[PDB]
Amino acid sequence: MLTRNRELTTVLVKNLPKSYNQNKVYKYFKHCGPIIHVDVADSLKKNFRFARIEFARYDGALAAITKTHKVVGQNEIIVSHLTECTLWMTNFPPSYTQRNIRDLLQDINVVALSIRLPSLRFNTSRRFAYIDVTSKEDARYCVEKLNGLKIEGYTLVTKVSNPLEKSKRTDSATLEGREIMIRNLSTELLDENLLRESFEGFGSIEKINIPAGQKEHSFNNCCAFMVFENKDSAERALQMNRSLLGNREISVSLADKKPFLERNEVKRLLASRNSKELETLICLFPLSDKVSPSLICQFLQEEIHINEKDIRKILLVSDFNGAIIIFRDSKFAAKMLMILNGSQFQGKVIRSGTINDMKRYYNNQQN
RNA sequence: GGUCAAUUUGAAACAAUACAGAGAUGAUCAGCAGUUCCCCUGCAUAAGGAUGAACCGUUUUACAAAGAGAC
Ligand SMILES: [Cl-]
Ligand SMILES: [Cl-]
Ligand SMILES: [K+]
Ligand SMILES: [K+]
Repeated sequence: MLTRNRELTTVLVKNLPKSYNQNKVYKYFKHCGPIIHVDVADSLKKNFRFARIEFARYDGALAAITKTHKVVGQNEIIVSHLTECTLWMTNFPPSYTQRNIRDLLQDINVVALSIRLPSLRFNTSRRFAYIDVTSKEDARYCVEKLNGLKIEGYTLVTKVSNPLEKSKRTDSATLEGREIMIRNLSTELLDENLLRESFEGFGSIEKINIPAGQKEHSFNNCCAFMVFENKDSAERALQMNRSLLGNREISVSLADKKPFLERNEVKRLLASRNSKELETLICLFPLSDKVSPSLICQFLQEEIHINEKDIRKILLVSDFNGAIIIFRDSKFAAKMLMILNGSQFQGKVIRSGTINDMKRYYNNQQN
């Protein structure tokens, strides 16, 4: 659990003159110690400015705090540790942006100093944010107003940040190594009570899940998932791998997680030579590793005016600082190509191209 | 047609979308090992050091069917 604690390195400066931007907060405080990052924000009535400064070390911060109550051309500033001012927020809509979060707070009259979103490099689905406000009391006010708020059909979660209090995820059985997947069952074997009787001896079973539609399209091979109450039981159930059940040699293994599956689907595309498949897709690059496929979807629909039905899938390729958009057909993909190349996304200009173009652009970013 | 196979198919990824920062990761983008070059200490083609970058190996791998290509 021990990693870092920003309240030892990060200070809050209150009452800076309206002229003070990032650049010149930097210049004022950089003698205090080396600085990693500065953010600046207007007060509610635009009468003064707040700054948030992350120092490289706690002693840079303590040095900054020695300037509390000093005068910066006209104004008596206050410099303190930024402590108890961090919120954590999740279950906002998939396409919600840093700006949207900032307007959310602004509509309740709360200044936001910093809003930090996670890298999607290793998991495309991550969706949460940390948000620093200017007082403990604002933080409490945000929870009271925003926790439980319905936004575009999503019930928001907003809390005072405390990672030690985090909750169990609804899919944590799989992360703990407690869920097995059973493969190559026949339709005759794809029956809950049948699997239950055959696996109960390994340990107590918590859940059995059978993906729908396997009998109904009568598959040759069917699959199922089973969650045990503890790890050891599931590990014992792996002895059933390569064993006889009815007329089948079945397979049994610990279920994989979505990020692992999704990454391998991307790799398959990145190695395809099936030009049929490749004619249907285009890449956008370069993109921040914070940008999700939902945000890209929303861009495509709201700003480029594409219909949702024309878009089959959107996948991240953060190792080349891009994304892949698979369209309904190649003719549509070819028009979109010209339209998207040079378009604006998140206030910067993006490009579109084939996979190879995305690589060339990335390799050349390396040089 | 014997030995290596990029890959394809059987074939279905459930379980609540979110659910704790680059504070994240499973070779998921890894570990280990090697080669060349880049960067700082030096008269330097002597010896150290930290980064990189381009490469080369090796470790790993449910089952069945089919298979560009490669001895
Ligand atoms: Cl810190
Ligand atoms: Cl925290
Ligand atoms: K903290
Ligand atoms: K390797």
